[PDB]
This record gives sequence, C-alpha cells and structure tokens, in this order.
Amino acid sequence: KEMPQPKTFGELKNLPLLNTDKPVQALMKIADELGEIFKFEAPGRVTRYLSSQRLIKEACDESRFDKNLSQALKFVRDFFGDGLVTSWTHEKNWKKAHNILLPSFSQQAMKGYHAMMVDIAVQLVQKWERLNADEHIEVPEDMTRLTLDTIGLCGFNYRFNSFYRDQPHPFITSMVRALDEAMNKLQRANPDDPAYDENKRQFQEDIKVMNDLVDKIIADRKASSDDLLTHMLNGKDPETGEPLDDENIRYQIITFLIAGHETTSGLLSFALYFLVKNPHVLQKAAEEAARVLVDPVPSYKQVKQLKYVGMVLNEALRLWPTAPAFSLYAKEDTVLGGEYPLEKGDELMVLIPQLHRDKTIWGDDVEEFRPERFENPSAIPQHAFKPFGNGQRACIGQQFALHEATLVLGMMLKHFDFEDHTNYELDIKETLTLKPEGFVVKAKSKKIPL
Ligand code: HEM
Ligand SMILES: COc1ccc2nc(SCc3ncc(C)c(OC)c3C)[nH]c2c1
Repeated sequence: KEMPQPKTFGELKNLPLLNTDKPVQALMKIADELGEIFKFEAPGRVTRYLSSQRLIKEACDESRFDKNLSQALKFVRDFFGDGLVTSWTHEKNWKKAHNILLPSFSQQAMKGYHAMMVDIAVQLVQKWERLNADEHIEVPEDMTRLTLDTIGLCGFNYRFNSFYRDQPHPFITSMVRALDEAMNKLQRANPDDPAYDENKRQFQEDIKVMNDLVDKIIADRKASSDDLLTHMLNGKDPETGEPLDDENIRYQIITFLIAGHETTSGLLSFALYFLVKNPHVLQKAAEEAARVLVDPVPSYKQVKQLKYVGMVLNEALRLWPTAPAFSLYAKEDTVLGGEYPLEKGDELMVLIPQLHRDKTIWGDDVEEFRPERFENPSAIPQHAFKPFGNGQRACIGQQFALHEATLVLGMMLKHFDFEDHTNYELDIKETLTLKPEGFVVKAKSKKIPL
C-alpha cells in the first residue's frame, strides 16, 4: 500500500508543519487524522511516523532495525557528543560506556542512592511545609529543583542547591534554551541564513555555561565516593579493558545531568496534574502512601511497596511520555506490516504518545487516567508501552527515574493535601521533552513530622 502523508507546501514539502512551538502535539494530530503510519518529507529528507503497536512491534525487532539518530538527536549531539544518548550503536564509545556505566544502575547501586534521594526529597517536603497560607507551588519549577539536585548529588556528589534559589538554576536556564534551539532548528529551511547568526551565538554561550559546570564537577571530585562519576573516571570496559577518555567523560556528564533529570521532572509534574484532576485516584494513592510510609523518612523497601503510586507514574508515562519519540533505521531492505517496503537505511520515528493511545491495545477509554490499567502488567502486549525506548538502546536510568519519582510522589501524598486552586488548563511545553507549563497547586500540610 501507499502511505499517507499530510498536507504539503510545494517545494518545502511537509517542513512548514514543524513551524510551531508544539511539534509533537502537531504530529499527534496528524497521526489521529492519517492513522498508523505516515510519511513526512522535508527538502532532502524522508521519515515515516509510526503510531500503532502492530507496526511498532516490528520496528522494535533489533534483528531488523537499530537505533537511529533523529534530526533532533543530531542537533543535541552538538552538546551531548558521543555520550550514551547520542552515540550510534556501532560507535566504539557506545558499548564501551554502556559496559562501564551499567553497574551504576544495579539494585545495589540503587540501594546506595536512596539516602541521597531522601536528602533532596526532604528538601522539597520542607520547602512546601514552610510556605505561608495562600502561597502556592510552581509544580514543574520545583520538580526540576528536585530532579536536577538528585542527579547532581547521586551521580556526582555535587550540590546544585536548587532549593536555595528563587529563580531556576543557571544550568537549567541554559539547558532549556539549548533544547529550545535544537527543537527550533527542526523547522529551519535555511539553517545557515545569516538571520540565525544570533541563535548560533546564544547556543554556543549556553553550551559554555553547561560545560563550565561540568569542569566544576570534575575539579571538585579531583579535589575531594562510589557513584556514577567514580565509574566514569576509573571504570574499565570488561570487553576492551579500556577506561573512557577525557573527552567522552565530559559528554557523559552533560548527558547524564540532562537526561538524568529533565524527563523525570516532567513525569512528576504530569503525575501530580493527573492526580489533582482525578480526586478518587489521588485519594487511593494518598491512602497507600499513608499505609506504607510509616517512618519519618522512607526506606528503600518501603518505596518498593508503593505499588499504586508506581501505577500512577506508569499511567502518567502512558499519556504523556516525557521523551516522546525515538527513531530507528532499517538495517536491510525489509517489509513493514506486510504492506510497507523499506530500503536499507530508511528512517522510522516512533510517536510514543500515539502508540500509547492505540485503542486495539488499551480499549476505547484511552484518554482516561486509569492507573488500574497497570494492575497486572503481564497482560500488556509486547512493545505496547515504550516510554523508555527499546532493546539494547533502552533507557539506562529507568529504575533510577522510577525510584526517585515513586519516593518523592509517595512523600508528597503522605505529607500534603493538594488543591487545583486555579482549575489549571493543561498547557504542554515542548523542549524536545514534554512538561506541563504554568501548572500551580496549593498544598495544605497534614502536619506529619519529618
Ligand atoms: C521518566 C524519566 C525518563 C524517561 C521517560 C526516559 C526516556 C528514555 C528514552 C525514550 C530513551 C531512548 C532514546 C532513544 O531511543 O533515542 C532513553 C535513553 C537513555 N536514558 Fe532515559 N529516561 C528517563 C530517565 C532517565 C534517567 C534518570 C537517566 C539517568 C540517570 C537516563 C539516561 C538515559 C541514557 C544515558 C540513555 C541512553 C541509553 C543508551 O542508549 O545506552 N534516563 N531514555
Ligand atoms: C520531529 O522530531 C522530533 C520532535 C520532538 C522530539 N522529542 C524527542 S525526545 C528525544 C530524546 N529522547 C530521549 C532522551 C534521553 C533525550 O534526552 C533527554 C532526548 C532529547 N525527540 C524528538 C524528535
């Protein structure tokens, strides 16, 4: 069969469809209109967007498709380098770093992060305990303070001290502009117009901000642990017997500082959004939190008991996966779905939020927030739920993100009652990644000591 395609703009083909602040949301609306697969063309480029589990389960066959660097990741590569997220699977530094950093995410490593997660989580609970009557909380701003600080502390023993700042941390401000710039570049017909010279200068300034922080983290450790940074600096790949070089290490630090907090901040923001909009769900989560979290701070085993809270998070990831796309390329000529022939090298994009609204898998209520969908995870078919990517190139931090988010959300629900005092209208800001923008709540302390 011939694949559908959205409206075209003469010689710019589909490119002007990305001239929006919300490209993923626009792509979802295209997919709603066109179905499980469509072609998207730009001058000199083609990609195919997949939205059904039927086709995406094929794309996830690593004997047929490998991770591709999308245009997005190519642009992020300018500051992520050949770090884990932006390396090709065949590049020597992908498997080497993977092997070197994997032990940083064992169950024993996670047990050793727990105390540091608690330290930051207590700082968030205390900020909110200390607000006066009728003050409110800027949700994604505070989630970002927590998640950036958690990855800085757990991974690098470095204190961002985000909660000691009224504005976002300068590292964040530069990160958000660089990510914005990467997204904005997706739409540029003429990337080397002189009209973009100033964006290029800002982009370079933002990269310098990020990098001087990296230098500071490296300086501090050399001056001063058994954490991510220890492994980056000293660990050896069991295959080659080599450690990472200096250049790749700096890319890993930037990589992990960003991937290791931005998407988790989004997830916690979306989860709280859905909880305040679904009071019976919030009540059931609050009741588990109270039942499980019996000590003044949570223990590692207790965080593992928060099953319903785990489900809430997975359901937030189902509706709004915070890294909403990943890309694949055909390793050889092959036919997708028995209907769409692909040549070696052809690129696919998995549109995760659409996968996650596939009614053949989830039933007709796909827009409802129902954590009970995850009551028995066995029943979900393969490759239906992919907020953490696929196969050997799946998220290395998945358990880190979920443990942190489960810990923090468990504590929030134990310690406060929440009010959507503005009747907030969901507004999703895109910076490649997804977050609610302007989401505010009020939290009334239950006065449970901490
Ligand atoms: C809820 C939060 C998170 C989400 C939704 C998320 C999502 C993803 C996705 C979709 C990919 C695959 C990208 C692709 O195929 O191009 C990925 C990879 C990756 N993630 Fe996460 N992630 C989260 C949290 C984290 C955390 C906390 C860390 C680090 C501590 C992390 C580190 C990475 C790294 C290093 C990779 C590349 C792995 C590799 O290819 O070797 N992520 N993640
Ligand atoms: C049209 O092309 C697009 C648009 C938006 C997109 N958002 C993304 S999300 C891409 C992504 N995935 C995973 C991680 C770990 C990561 O670092 C935080 C990033 C930036 N990719 C896109 C591709």
